[PDB]
Amino acid sequence: SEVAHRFKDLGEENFKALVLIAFAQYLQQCPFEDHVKLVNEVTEFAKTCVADESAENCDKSLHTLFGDKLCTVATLRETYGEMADCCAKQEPERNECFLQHKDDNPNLPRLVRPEVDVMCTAFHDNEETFLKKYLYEIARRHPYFYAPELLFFAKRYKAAFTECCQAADKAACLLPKLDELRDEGKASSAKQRLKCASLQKFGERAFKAWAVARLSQRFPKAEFAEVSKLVTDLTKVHTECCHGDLLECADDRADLAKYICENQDSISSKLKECCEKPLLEKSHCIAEVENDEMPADLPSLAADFVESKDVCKNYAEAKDVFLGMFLYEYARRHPDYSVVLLLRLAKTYETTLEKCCAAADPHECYAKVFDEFKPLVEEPQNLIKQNCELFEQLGEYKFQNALLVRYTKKVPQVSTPTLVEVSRNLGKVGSKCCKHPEAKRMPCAEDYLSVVLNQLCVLHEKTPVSDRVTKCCTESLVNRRPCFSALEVDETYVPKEFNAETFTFHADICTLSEKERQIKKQTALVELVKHKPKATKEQLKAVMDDFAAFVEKCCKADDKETCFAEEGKKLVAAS
Repeated sequence: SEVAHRFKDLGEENFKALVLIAFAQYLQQCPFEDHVKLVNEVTEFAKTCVADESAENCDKSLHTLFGDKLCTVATLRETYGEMADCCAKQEPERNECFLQHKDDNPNLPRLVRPEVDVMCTAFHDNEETFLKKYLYEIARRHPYFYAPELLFFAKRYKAAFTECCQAADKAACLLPKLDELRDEGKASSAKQRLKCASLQKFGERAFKAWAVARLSQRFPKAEFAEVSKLVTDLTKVHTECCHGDLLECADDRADLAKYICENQDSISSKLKECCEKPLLEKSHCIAEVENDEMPADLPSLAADFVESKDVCKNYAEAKDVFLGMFLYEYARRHPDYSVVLLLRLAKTYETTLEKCCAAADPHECYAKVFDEFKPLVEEPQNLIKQNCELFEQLGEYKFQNALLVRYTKKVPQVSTPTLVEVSRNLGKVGSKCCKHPEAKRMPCAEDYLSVVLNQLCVLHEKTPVSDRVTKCCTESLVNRRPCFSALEVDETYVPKEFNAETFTFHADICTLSEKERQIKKQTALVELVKHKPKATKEQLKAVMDDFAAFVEKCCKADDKETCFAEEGKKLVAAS
């Protein structure tokens, strides 16, 4: 029934892929072979169902059906914090349990890829199995990956092997395509992780506000009713994907692309090329199409939202409709603002109507709202202008180091591995955004930062250690980035005790690749700051410069290990 409805709509090939992804994300520790085994059973059952929709057992729910297949290879768990057995429950409690057990940082080994020759031989040997392993390793390491987009990655992944495994220089053709795909997947997963956190932690109203603002910037010409309809459909898609309901998410997404391509005249002029592509491409394209041109002569927003005398009445009739219209009007006129800034303005506006419409003369009370926005607009502009200046004189690696010192001082209780990863990711904002013109810099920079800080929040939620992180993460979704910025030095922190091993040698620091050696030095920097949180910019400078010179010296020495040991104590001594 419902299983037949989705098979028919999606076709067997996408169906099988989506079921495999769902299984791997619910049971992240189960081996490849078992999942393949269960997906195949479910698929052939599905076929019996479209043959006779009232046959056997075709009328069960998708939750029930996949729940049962899963529970035949459960295990009664052990490592999930403080958990109960889901497979011992009844729906929808069973499904609820599954979802809350999704692990954002599973203890799985980093995947190192074999020689180009091995991969190609494996691909030509068993193509079906090679491609399913790709889906399975990604899906279990990224439990919130956007399902229909993973299908698009895997289609491109297949395309690279098919073409390059038959070239003169295979490695030279394949690696640049794999490396680019891996980078794309990482950013993709981080954006989606922020969408699910919004729906799950802050609620449906939070997500819908984000979408009203975003789509208004992109489709400035569309009426408000057309915008709202799109927001409503897009919100259903992400609610199903974020809830683990992947088949319907995929199906509903396909439906929205086609509604949109059927109504370009009422939405945007930038949609033609996107709307001629194959299924999976078309949606990927439409999701990232450029902002259309804003309608010519838009009136000032003052008459309707601040000057009029009916403001309080129109608002009180339906507060969220009135605030939604306000966000739509402001956003479509400001493609040069980040979406977090637009939401901050709309919230400032709400706060002022709540206070003023209860005062004795509201008109007088709210007459100057728009004046409150100017400080809020300027803050993000100055920050970015300055950070890009710094980035441009430091270059990426050293910009990263500057941010690492800053954050380790703000929140010194956060683990070192977590701090290094987050600081590195924040520093990539320079490379990604500073190249753009000024009227294009804030959306790029400020919304990217929001994605990276969400990562910090979801990691920290799993094992809390800092009440300052907890506060900035939960007080306000939209004010997260201003909240961390205002933090300085954690005055209550007791400096970490000196540890000699932590600041010792290796001799094999030589022969390490670039990436690895910078990682190694950045870890040492984090620990040095934990040891001496009030050491200045000038003191830290001298010590790093001394370190860099110490390493250069000992890698070309005749007796390297002796140099590392003995020139090491001298470095330690100088302080």
